[PDB]
Amino acid sequence: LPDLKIEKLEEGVFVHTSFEEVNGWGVVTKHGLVVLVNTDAYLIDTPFTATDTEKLVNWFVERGYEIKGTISSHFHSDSTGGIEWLNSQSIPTYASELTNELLKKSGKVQAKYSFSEVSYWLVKNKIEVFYPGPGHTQDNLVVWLPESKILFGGCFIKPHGLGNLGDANLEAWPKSAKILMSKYGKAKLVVSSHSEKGDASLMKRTWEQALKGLKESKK
Ligand SMILES: C[C@@H](O)[C@@H](C(=O)O)[C@H]1CC(SCCNC=N)=C(C(=O)O)N1
Ligand SMILES: [Zn+2]
Ligand SMILES: [Zn+2]
Repeated sequence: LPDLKIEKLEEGVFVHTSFEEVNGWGVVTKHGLVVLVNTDAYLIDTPFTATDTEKLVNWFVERGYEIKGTISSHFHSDSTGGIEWLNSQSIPTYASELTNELLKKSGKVQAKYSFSEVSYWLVKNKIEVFYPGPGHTQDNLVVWLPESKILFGGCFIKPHGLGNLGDANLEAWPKSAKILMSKYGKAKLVVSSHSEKGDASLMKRTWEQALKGLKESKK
């Protein structure tokens, strides 16, 4: 499978794309972000593997950046697979307390730092972490970049098919989608884990898909 790809979105915002075969889903394409604050870099989700996480870190280190911190949007491996490697390099990893306990219960390595707040400033006025409510998972988070007006929706944004429902809360997802739409209507760009980037309407598409999946789940 190809190496991690890095693509600039605009000044200070990069998309990282990694590929992994996962048991019954075939090769998964996963998008995360790298956000620059001056000469500091922040990883928004880890790629699937230690190897891709190392390639990503080394790419920004070679371009003169310090990796100040990572945030995992939820406990699944497409958001957290790099945490063990980052910890071994003493790069600060962050997850919600709920995410870290879901990781523990799954026998996975935890982020070194956790937080319980619904709205958490990873970097004050630069990187906000928000819990809209359950959807894709009980713990899923989004990341908001107030300066660029970019929203990273992770595996919660699902405009054309909900994907893995194993850990999903179909009852809550529509309500959580409305909360997200209410908070981030002013997003100029929505980046998701597995879909094409788009405008704020991807939040409304997610609301519609969640309702459609909830109606389906009731034979
Ligand atoms: C591999 C694991 O992280 C998994 C998950 O988080 O549930 C991946 C694989 C999947 S299915 C791949 C994409 N299919 C439809 N969007 C999803 C997802 O549904 O968000 N994420
Ligand atoms: Zn997931
Ligand atoms: Zn996913």
